[PDB]
Amino acid sequence: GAPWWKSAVFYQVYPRSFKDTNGDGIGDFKGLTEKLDYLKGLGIDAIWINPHYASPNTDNGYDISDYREVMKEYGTMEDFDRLMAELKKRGMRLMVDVVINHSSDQHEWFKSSRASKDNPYRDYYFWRDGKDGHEPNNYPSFFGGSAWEKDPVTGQYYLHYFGRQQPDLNWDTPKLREELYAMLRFWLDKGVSGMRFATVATYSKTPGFPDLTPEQMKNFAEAYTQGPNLHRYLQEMHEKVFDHYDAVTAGEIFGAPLNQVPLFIDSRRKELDMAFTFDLIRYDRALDRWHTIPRTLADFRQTIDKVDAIAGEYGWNTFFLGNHDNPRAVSHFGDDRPQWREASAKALATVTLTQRGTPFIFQGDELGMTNYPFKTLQDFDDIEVKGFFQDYVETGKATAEELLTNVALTSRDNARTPFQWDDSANAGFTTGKPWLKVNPNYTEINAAREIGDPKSVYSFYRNLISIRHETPALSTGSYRDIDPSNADVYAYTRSQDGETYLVVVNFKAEPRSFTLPDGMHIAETLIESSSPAAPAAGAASLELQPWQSGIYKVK
Ligand SMILES: OC[C@H]1O[C@@H](O)[C@H](O)[C@@H](O)[C@@H]1O
Ligand SMILES: [Ca+2]
Repeated sequence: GAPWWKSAVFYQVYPRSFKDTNGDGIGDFKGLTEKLDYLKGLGIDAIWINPHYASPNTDNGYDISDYREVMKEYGTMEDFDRLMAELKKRGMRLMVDVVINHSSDQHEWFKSSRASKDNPYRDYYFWRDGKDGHEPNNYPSFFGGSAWEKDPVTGQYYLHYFGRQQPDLNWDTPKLREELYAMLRFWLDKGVSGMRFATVATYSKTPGFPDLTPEQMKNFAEAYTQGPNLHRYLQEMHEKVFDHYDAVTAGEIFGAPLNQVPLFIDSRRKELDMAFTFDLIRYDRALDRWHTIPRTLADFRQTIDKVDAIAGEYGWNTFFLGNHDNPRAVSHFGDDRPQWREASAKALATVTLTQRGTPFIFQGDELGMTNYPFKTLQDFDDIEVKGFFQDYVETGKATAEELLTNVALTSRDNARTPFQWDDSANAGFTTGKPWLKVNPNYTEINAAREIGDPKSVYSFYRNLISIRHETPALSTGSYRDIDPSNADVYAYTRSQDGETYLVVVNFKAEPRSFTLPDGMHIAETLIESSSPAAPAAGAASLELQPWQSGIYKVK
């Protein structure tokens, strides 16, 4: 048999932007709880929530100052326990975000660590003498400037791959790893069903902190995933924690070459259960992470093909076209112009729900939400954009307008604008002023408008989730790309126990044709989007409308 997580459909909730119930403009636990009937109705089996722990929010939850307290903004431990209970009444499961590559610089461990070199917490972090009058080495940070920050209290620099207020935790220190395992046990003892591990591939650092080479410097994210003790630490965490619970684990494998992914997910290695990879979501992103390189569907499917292959026989992949760190799915992979937004959003839904692996739908994508129309750099909240400003504008490599032009298409903030519930003030997200502006298209794009409409993007996701739930080959069946070279129509099969399904999606806003492979004919049409008529039983070919998608049982 296959674990519940292999045939589950997950929904990712970014609490901060899902539903606010007290008018401070920030979503909270009570709002999410209020909306569980909505997600149950869509057909969601489990929810992954972004960090919900006490945090100064320099990186919206990913800078944790106390791993055993809930974030003040989201509510209390009681609201969290109530979220858990309400999910359970509905047979739903909760996956929480685990951030243990680093903590906030307000965590008590860090306040202690920085006091002196002999403090019992000194080695919970990485402290090192500067070199040749400057930092310990040339490591850059993802959020700007050096990954090393000098602390006058002792004269040494501490390590921070991410923000200056997100010091990296030292996994080479046994006592620190034991503190981390105990923390995990605290949440797992509360009944949590899954854990998503933030930047799980950077836990291990390189002994000696040598300078990155010129080449390594072009893609430093990759070098940070090459620590020598990485799998040893993940195997220990598994042996000491996960082997005693029934929780599914999912690693955010940020920066690692795809060839290394199996080391994290091969069930026999006893590390993680499934992977979140970045090969597809960043397939058209330049190395500097704020420019886009044009790509075709051929690149899209070939990437998916390579990723599916890495899961081999004992690994498992998650599948997603969107999350809180990337531009909106329909805007990024589809066509968000008014005339094609709904049609392309439905096509992308068909792709997402028929991929081999566990699908994660990001809040709002089921409604066809789009990127946001940023007008000035001041319209972004993201610390990452401030880091691009520091690294490229202040340095004269680019102008503020160039940064604006490009980052509008790639910013994480595109996925963080308030969820569009209805067409009331601020789309019903809040009675106050939203922490991030609501997209003006909320008047045409909102859940209340779509839930009662048989033809809406929402209803289409809902029917796809039902179809996937009733069709085993669609979750655990094999996957085969029919033609990796085709840049027009994405076609593939899913098979299991003699049943084979065909998925065909036109990625062009023009009619196209698709001829089934020799000896294959349509048997039944499960569903189609943007189609005036289902093909006839026995069809050897398909005529497709712009952005048409469909799932068919073949014979
Ligand atoms: O904490 C650093 C980063 O970790 C990633 O796992 C999260 O998805 C990002 O949102 C965050 O900025
Ligand atoms: Ca609130």
